[PDB]
Amino acid sequence: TDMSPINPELVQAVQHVVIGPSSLIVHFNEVIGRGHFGCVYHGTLLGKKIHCAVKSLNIGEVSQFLTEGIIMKDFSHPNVLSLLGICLPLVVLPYMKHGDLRNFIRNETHNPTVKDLIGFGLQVAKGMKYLASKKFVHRDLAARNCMLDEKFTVKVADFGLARDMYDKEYYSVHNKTGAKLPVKWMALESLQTQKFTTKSDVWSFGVLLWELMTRGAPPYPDVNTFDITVYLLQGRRLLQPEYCPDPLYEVMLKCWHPKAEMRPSFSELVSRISAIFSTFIGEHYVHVNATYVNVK
Ligand SMILES: Cn1cc(-c2ccc3nnc(C(F)(F)c4ccc5nc(NC(=O)C6CC6)cn5n4)n3c2)cn1
Ligand SMILES: [Cl-]
Repeated sequence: TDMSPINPELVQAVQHVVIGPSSLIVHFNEVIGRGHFGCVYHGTLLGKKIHCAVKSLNIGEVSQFLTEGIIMKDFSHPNVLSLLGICLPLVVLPYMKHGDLRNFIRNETHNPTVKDLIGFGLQVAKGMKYLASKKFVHRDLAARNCMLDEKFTVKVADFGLARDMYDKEYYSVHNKTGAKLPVKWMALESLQTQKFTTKSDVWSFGVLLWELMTRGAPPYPDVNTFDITVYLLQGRRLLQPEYCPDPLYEVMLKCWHPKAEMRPSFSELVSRISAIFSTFIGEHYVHVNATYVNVK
């Protein structure tokens, strides 16, 4: 690549994931939202009742649905969206009061500080550190794909059975293979090979940090296709946001290192961002840039 600028066992194994039919109520008349692979609705998981989000998806596929459930049920971490269970093709997930992280930071009625937004970034880094330690490559880390609960705990989401194209604006079709890919978040090497690694997740995380400090501006306005590769190979990176501290921009530039192996691990990012976070006291209000308002 160019990097210099120019089954009985499966049934028994899935038992701890399955929710019984009469112990879940799906409110099909209360839609939360629509995705490409399924519609998401409000639900009551049942003694004791707990509020949840239920995604309704569209034999080999049944085996894979159960298998994906088991794998997803093993991932338990405060900054990762947990699987509550499955029902058959329904995916039962915790309801996220504040929706996706991008919409949250863009909302003009919210008044985040620098500390708040760096805090969200730190939470995402902790989630990714956990997933990377399980050898799980996300492939689509972005602010739209993380969610926020009632305590403002950020959860890395959009993986496993919750995988979808949640905003179709930011997925571009590769002219040969036909794959719809999030090109504005992709590493230089993934743009060229369509292979993904933990180090390409690190690149994406850098872009996510940029999204946080801009309060959800779209990266690279009017560069929407795989021609982003050419743009990057001119010797370019996303500019430093007005409210991004110098040390955090230095971190973003490390995430976008041309050589994948020279990019920091998520362990390193958690360390570095935690230090930066600790220097702020909640005095710097972050406002939206006039030139990014209303732009796609
Ligand atoms: C732009 N955008 C991105 C997403 C997105 C991203 C990642 C993701 N991973 N899983 C899901 C889900 F769909 F399964 C799901 C799971 C729990 C949940 N809680 C709410 N609560 C709200 O919407 C409240 C504000 C009202 C919605 N979901 N959606 N994701 C949905 C939706 N839109
Ligand atoms: Cl602050």
